[PDB]
Amino acid sequence: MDPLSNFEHKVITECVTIVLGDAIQVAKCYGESVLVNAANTHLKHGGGIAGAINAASKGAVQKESDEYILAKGPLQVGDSVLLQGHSLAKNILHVVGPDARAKQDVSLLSKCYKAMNAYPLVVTPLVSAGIFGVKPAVSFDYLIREAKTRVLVVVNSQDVYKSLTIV
Repeated sequence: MDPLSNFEHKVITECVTIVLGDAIQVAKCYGESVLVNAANTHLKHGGGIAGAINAASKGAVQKESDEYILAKGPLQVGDSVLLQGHSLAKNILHVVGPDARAKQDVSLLSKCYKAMNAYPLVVTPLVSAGIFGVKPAVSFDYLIREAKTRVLVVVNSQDVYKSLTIV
């Protein structure tokens, strides 16, 4: 009854566990989980995990996001918005991390990860660690500092995973 028994993972803190692999697969194991999307300010889900999440939803996520943006406007960096889960999770929390390419303020990851503490179980990538160019270890440091809820942080790369788990 413990989905983690079928995943390569390491318990990091009493709140945080890091899991190797596919965040969408992990989230599907937990009906009550909130899945974080690593989003941009306009919720344009064109690549990375956002693209994977929209693909998994057969476009439903992008349709919802399009409506959201016209109704409420774009997000600011560091903001997040809770939207529908689309059968991937209970809800999807679209979180906008800082983009180091744009020289945005990396300490806005504190805001990002604090937003996840609203939910009792969160499945998340490391925010800002792909195309946004924040080193995985820095994003992980912020998560571990800020977490106050059950978080499964999921990393697709075995090499990132090893870098974070081997001490």
